[PDB]
Amino acid sequence: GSMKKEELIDKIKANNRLLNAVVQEMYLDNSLDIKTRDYYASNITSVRQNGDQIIQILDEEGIAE
Repeated sequence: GSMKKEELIDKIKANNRLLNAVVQEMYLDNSLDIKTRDYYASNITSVRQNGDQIIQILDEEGIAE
């Protein structure tokens, strides 16, 4: 079971904020610019890199769609 190019960014999208510890109140700002909350999401980066890292991994290797 491999994730599709559409599910690749979707999985990490929800897997990123999966932390919800420090920027759990900012990242949850669905009515805010992804970049806006992304900035404050620098402290919890420890959890962001986890997914953000795959974003490129699947981009370089390619996704099955």
